Amino acid sequence: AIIKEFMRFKVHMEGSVNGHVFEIEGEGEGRPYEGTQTAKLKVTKGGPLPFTWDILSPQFSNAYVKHPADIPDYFKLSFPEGFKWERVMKFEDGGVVTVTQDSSLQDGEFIYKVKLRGTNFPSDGPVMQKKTMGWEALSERMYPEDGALKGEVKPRVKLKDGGHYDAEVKTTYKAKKPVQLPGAYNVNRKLDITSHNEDYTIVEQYERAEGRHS
Repeated sequence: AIIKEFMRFKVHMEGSVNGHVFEIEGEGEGRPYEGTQTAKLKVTKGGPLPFTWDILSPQFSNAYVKHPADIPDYFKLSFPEGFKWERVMKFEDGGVVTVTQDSSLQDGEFIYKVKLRGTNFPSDGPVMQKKTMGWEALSERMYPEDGALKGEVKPRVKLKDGGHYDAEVKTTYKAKKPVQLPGAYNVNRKLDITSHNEDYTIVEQYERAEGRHS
């Protein structure tokens, strides 16, 4: 029931994007105080997916963010009971993805349950045509509001032909018990797909995340 320097996680996602219904199960591990983690994800139902993995990769763990020593770490403080979050991603071409997540600590491992729904992606857009190639480094502003912690970021996906494709992401994180809220601060993240099979039904990803004072 404590957060060790090394921690595994298990994740299950139930998803529908533009009507395509799938599930993913994944196993992760990482170093929660150092801000580093890796996940291996398998599409267990509905593979192969007719859209880019890049809309899914940000949905697979804030207990693994390196926080400065003088900032309350809302995520870590929420355990063992854990926390929930709700996220909306609005992409520039009208696609919307809504995500809700439950995080808990059972038997020495984090357990994540994720529900995702994506709609209104243009059929010939970058998402449904797999035209994207991963996220640029991003800075999530975290700020306290109404007894919850809010995060916001306007991350950019690289396109295969040179462009970028923009999104606005808003997330509300809520501990399951009352915990101390920090003052506003930033989390800097770099999320990479490090390997995948031909049709992206088995995918490994890596993330490094670190909090900084504003």
